[PDB]
Amino acid sequence: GIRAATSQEINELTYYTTLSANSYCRTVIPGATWDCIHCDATEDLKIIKTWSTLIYDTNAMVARGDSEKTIYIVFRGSSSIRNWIADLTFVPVSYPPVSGTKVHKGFLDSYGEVQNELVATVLDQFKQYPSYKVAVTGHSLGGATALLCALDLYQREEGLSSSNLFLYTQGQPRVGNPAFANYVVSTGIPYRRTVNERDIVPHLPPAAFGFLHAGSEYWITDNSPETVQVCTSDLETSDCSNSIVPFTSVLDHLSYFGINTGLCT
Amino acid sequence: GIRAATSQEINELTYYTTLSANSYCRTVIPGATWDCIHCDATEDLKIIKTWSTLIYDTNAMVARGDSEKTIYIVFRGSSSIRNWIADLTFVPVSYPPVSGTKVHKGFLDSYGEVQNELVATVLDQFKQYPSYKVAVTGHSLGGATALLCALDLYQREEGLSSSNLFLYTQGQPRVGNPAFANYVVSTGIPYRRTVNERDIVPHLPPAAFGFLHAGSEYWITDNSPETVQVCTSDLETSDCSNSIVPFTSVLDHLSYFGINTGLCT
Repeated sequence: GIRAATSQEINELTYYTTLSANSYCRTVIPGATWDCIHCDATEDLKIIKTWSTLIYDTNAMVARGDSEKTIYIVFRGSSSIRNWIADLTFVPVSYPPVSGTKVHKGFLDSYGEVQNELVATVLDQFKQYPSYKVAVTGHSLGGATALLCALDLYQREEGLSSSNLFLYTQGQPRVGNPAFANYVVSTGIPYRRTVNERDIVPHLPPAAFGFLHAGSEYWITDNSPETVQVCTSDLETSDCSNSIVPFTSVLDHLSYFGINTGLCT
Repeated sequence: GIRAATSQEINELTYYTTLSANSYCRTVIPGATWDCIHCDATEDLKIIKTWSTLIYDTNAMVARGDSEKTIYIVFRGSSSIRNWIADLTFVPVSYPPVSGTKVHKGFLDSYGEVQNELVATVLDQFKQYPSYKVAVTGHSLGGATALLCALDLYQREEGLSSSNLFLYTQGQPRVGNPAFANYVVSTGIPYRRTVNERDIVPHLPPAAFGFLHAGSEYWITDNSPETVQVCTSDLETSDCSNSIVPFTSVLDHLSYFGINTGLCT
């Protein structure tokens, strides 16, 4: 382209895723460780470181491983618130590194814170280681951161790259622118892315514113078994895632594969 | 345109857522018762128835318440696978018723288965118652368915428507284409758617393829416290868621415010 893956890758992827887852956881972161658941796986590785941162927171870681080787880184893513616121822131721114580228711112710131430390650680580780590778991874935111871281690482340069580194892532867312893416691619690194398935874251942121893415892727688718696817390419695419848418867831997210891523568981 | 828411528405837315957551748861568905956681718241218422368916498954438831018166328805968403596948488926276718337208386818287927128975138952228741118223618511896927348923228732114629128725738813895725857415626116128824923151688923588926858516837315953114834113326118746118894317886541999704948604826791 596418492719597927393978297984491985797935595983790787897963691882890464786881780581892423783981881271877231715391333990690881932171714591770281490983522980847881897964861781183981891772553981091983180581860681190282871781971171967281413060412101943103961121977381892451790284670781490483080785075984593986590787390183790783991671881251985571877211948881817281712161882261868421851152895421837321874216615105873117630128880235820175490159130139152109851118891225967214927161893432870146976251890464830155962481880155540196881481890177450183890584580187350281790587350185140480270197080888290783690285890877880164883671996741979201973680993835874104891781991627850124890777780138840173790559850148830185250191070494690383591609290869190693890687890345992964897962878921894632885217871151830135394219360119850145491218650158891343370139760087390469690897890456992967893853895413888861548905996920848512890746887618875121847216692219348219611117944114874218880158890476690769892966895616896954478924778981078982697982498946894844891847595519491849890187860047972114459519295929794967874217395618478915718318538807877417857240848961797926967281886781891845298974594992858861874021938381841891 | 844117524115823122117031517180018441837231518461118512828451318631528805728771228812858705628751548904887823188972126890318631288925178982238914218421138981758871938341438921318580628712428881018261018554438831018646528831448814678941087978194939696708678807678932748813328715328731118523018274016291318140118222118635318621528821648805748831996824868881398963188936638803897833448905867712896936877418493619667318155509638606147927118317012519042208367408748506896617698955848712438607778833528612257718448841538607117738538822428506128847428612127617128856318413127748128885117548017065018462128714418412438706748821967631996702648931827411777618528731737416467718418412437418258926427215256608147927128876018475228823726017017034018463318512638706618511948551996350858612877318468914367818544118035319358816436218137618648814135319128717017226118421528605518411728611867514948551880132979410893824718503865215887915894517637219481119075609787717767318428607318713218213618511857314837531933151938681714391828671815141838512628414834117317113118805348808778808860118512112618221778418723116952131891418880133885215798934987681856221698942838851718503716181618661967781897816698962338951």
